[PDB]
Amino acid sequence: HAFQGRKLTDQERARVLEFQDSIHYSPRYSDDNYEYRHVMLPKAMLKVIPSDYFNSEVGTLRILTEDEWRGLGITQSLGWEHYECHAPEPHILLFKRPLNYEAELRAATAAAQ
Amino acid sequence: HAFQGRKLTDQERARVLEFQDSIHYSPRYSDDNYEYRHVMLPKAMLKVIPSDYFNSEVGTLRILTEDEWRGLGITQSLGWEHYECHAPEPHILLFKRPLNYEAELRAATAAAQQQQQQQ
Repeated sequence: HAFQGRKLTDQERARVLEFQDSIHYSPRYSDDNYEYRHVMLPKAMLKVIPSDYFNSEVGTLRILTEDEWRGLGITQSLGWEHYECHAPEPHILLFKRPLNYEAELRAATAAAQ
Repeated sequence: HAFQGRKLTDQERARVLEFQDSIHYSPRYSDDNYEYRHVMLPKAMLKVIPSDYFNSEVGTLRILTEDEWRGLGITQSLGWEHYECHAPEPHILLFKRPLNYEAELRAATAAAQQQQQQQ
């Protein structure tokens, strides 16, 4: 294949594979275009995953090529694609305010002047 | 591995494969425990499929091992199993009757006017 991505070093490989037998696969589900599922890794394993496999801005894993995620010891049939995030059904809208939403309004509260 | 079933001769193989580009696959669908789909063969191809691949009492193909149906040129991903038919909902009950069921009743009725000698 010629590994598309950043192949893991023999050491990296050997330390991640320790968790292989504990990786968990959810049942598949589907929509109008796709078939879906998620793989849950044992947290411990996160600690041993190279840092270039991470999204420094979020703390989650960056997108992984198939060779890469297969490299981690995650194993599944053909044609599965890794994606970063999954939007809910169109009738359901997600929200959030920063725990200190007040400080910020209070900030722009005296600001007014 | 090797081969489960009645592998096709080089002649048969060559014969059937002529239709491979015309074999059609339906979209998959699923219920609780299974995923489903069907493959539709070009009728022409039916004529060239060996006859031991058939169910003489029905005219449909007998069950096919994976190697066997792969042999026919039908190609799909892993884990697919070939089954003969789809039973209907459990509250629906199917029945059939020979078109000549009377032939036999005429026989029995007759046969009961024969050994109806019990005198």
